[PDB]
Amino acid sequence: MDETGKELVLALYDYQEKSPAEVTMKKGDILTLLNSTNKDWWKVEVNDRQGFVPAAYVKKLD
Repeated sequence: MDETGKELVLALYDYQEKSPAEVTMKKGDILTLLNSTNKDWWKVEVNDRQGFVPAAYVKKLD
């Protein structure tokens, strides 16, 4: 429920969360970067859902 700035990213692929720590994203979704210090997992928020997603599935829009 935050502001969709904080460096935005594009969802390249359709991804399904595995655990409550991940969030589901679809190709064409604009995610907000919360933490991207990890090479494999980038913490993002979709609309309201904060979770981790594969950094390989997301790309800097900034």
